[PDB]
Amino acid sequence: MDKFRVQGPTRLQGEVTISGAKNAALPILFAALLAEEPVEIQNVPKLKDIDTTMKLLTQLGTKVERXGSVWIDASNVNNFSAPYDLVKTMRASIWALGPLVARFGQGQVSLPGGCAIGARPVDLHIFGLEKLGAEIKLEEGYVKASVNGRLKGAHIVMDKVSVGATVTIMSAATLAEGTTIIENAAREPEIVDTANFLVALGAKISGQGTDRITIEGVERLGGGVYRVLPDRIETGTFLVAAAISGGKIVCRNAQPDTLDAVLAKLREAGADIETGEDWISLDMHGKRPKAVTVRTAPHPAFPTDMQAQFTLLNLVAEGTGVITETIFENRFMHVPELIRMGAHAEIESNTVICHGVEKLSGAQVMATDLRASASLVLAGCIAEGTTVVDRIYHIDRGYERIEDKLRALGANIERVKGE
Ligand SMILES: C=C(O[C@H]1[C@@H](O)[C@@H](CO)O[C@H](OP(=O)(O)OP(=O)(O)OC[C@H]2O[C@@H](n3ccc(=O)[nH]c3=O)[C@H](O)[C@@H]2O)[C@@H]1NC(C)=O)C(=O)O
Ligand SMILES: CC(=O)N[C@H]1[C@@H](OP(=O)(O)OP(=O)(O)OC[C@H]2O[C@@H](n3ccc(=O)[nH]c3=O)[C@H](O)[C@@H]2O)O[C@H](CO)[C@H](O)[C@@H]1O
Ligand SMILES: [Mg+2]
Repeated sequence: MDKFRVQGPTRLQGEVTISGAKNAALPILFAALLAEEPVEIQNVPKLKDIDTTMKLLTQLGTKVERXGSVWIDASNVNNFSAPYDLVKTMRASIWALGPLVARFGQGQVSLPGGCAIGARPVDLHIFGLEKLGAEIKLEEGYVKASVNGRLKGAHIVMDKVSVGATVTIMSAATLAEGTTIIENAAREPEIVDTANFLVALGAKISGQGTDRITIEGVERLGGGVYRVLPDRIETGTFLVAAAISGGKIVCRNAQPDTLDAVLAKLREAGADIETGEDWISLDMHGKRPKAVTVRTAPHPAFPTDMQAQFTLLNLVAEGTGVITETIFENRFMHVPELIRMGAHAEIESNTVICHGVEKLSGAQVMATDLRASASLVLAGCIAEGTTVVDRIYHIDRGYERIEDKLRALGANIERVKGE
């Protein structure tokens, strides 16, 4: 079982090329199920989640190929069920439900059980589909959606702001009969890209990025070539990494207007931030970060995907910092791990109180979150001594060659094959 052997402290410095967003390519790939023609998706990150989604697509009859881009061919989808064995490793699998029923009149997807980050029902998805005409049922764990002919456009208002359910409703609405309006929709950059992608295929969508997305059903979807946006999370992760190490870094292949909250939080912390059309520079000028307060929430607010990272930041910052989760009240696994490393923190419900310390100690930790767990690696880079990160399989899910990227920064990280 893979593991990380990290040794610090280390002052991160240098250059890094941000990969395509993981959370953009996922819904985009699932969206390709609709495409009736070959599709070329560019800038796809090399990561576990992508492997999983590619494999899933294959199970449906989709022709798949890959390098920097992914070659998708759905012309011959012959299967409509996403197997329990696969969904149980990636809840995102549910993304195949809407496209499948929207285009085929049918589709089945193992109903996702629990997740370590906490409660994550998919109620909004089904609900969203029913409103479109989908006749949905639950057989032996499988979500069975079925529609007689095309789906009908409807006026849907969302109980919660949900990236997942917005993509489900949006995507399926492209092939529906009539007009669909998603009120109280997610405004995540990844939603905008999934829509842009869809539009490129010949779909009719407006309002992407706003709280009101409008979809105009069409006959069918062609093929084409789309370019996935840069991963905002990766970037924020790299930025934080430099910011907690007194680093001086540059971000290539970026999109600054997706980090406003992170960017501002960083400046607040005390870093020197400059940005360009597709780049972002950060220089700590040899300074220890200043504690900051964070409140996760739907974009464009602070993203929970950066939450753990910022928690780390506060752990070694001067002052009392506060992190409050409003998206995943249980996304704290990292804390007890970082505390093993000499960190001081208190947990009160969805909030963690931070007490910065002068140093961190190398020790044995355990990853458990495909994104929060990165904080663990970041921790080992600035901590004193050797940190062994267990279960890095998590990180390989949301990070393309993370050790390589870190290494190009001066990090003393090594991958270990034998448990
Ligand atoms: C971890 C990762 O990233 C996830 C987080 O970044 C999250 C940010 O919210 O959004 C997406 O998951 P999500 O599941 O789609 O995100 P919500 O629907 O927005 O969930 C936000 C809140 O909404 C509740 N909710 C959601 C749907 C529903 O039907 N019912 C319902 O109650 C939910 O349980 C939360 O309490 C991301 N995953 C992907 C694959 O894109 C990762 O990289 O894998
Ligand atoms: C061998 C090992 O040590 N870990 C494996 C396990 O990682 P993990 O053990 O990290 O977990 P997982 O993703 O299977 O489960 C994460 C958490 O969710 C819970 N959960 C998960 C799925 C579900 O349908 N219901 C549910 O309740 C589970 O009890 C655990 O607390 O699985 C992965 C695929 O998923 C890989 O095979 C990992 O190598
Ligand atoms: Mg899991």
